[PDB]
Amino acid sequence: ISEMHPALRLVDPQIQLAVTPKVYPIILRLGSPLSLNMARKTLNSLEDKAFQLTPIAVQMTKLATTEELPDEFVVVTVK
Amino acid sequence: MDPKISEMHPALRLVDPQIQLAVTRMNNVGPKVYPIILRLGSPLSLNMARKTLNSLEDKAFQLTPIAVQMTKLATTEELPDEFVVVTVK
Ligand SMILES: CCCCCCCC
Repeated sequence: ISEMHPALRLVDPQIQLAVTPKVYPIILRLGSPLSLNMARKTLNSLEDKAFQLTPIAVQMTKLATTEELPDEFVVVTVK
Repeated sequence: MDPKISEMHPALRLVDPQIQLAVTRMNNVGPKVYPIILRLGSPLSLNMARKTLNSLEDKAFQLTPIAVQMTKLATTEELPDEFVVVTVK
């Protein structure tokens, strides 16, 4: 693992993928950067809408061993 | 700035709700699930992984692809009241 490129990155399990519902820890393979924002509609007119974004800080860790890997997880590969 | 939500650059797609993002937060504590909006600066792929053998000296993992169904939106009426935006690249 500590030699793969893009390296494997384990996302803090505060953020997981809900799949159908089971939730899975996330492993990232980032060939390009990713960003995550929470979005909330703050203005709702049929002619105009506004969305408030809030950046979500995501703690990750580069994996060195497979003993760190969960028993079930999703791998997201970004090109 | 783009003319319509159906032709943004990079493309905007709503991930079909069989796949959502679970964020633990907050009444009580627990996970809330959010629809995922993608801004597709680059392609992505999803694999389901399972550790099928948990022996220290002989571990094995099984990977199964997950088809990510996505939807092009026609108007902003299709944006949910709350969602997460994953921006690639
Ligand atoms: C924090 C990374 C989220 C992964 C998004 C997956 C979109 C199908």
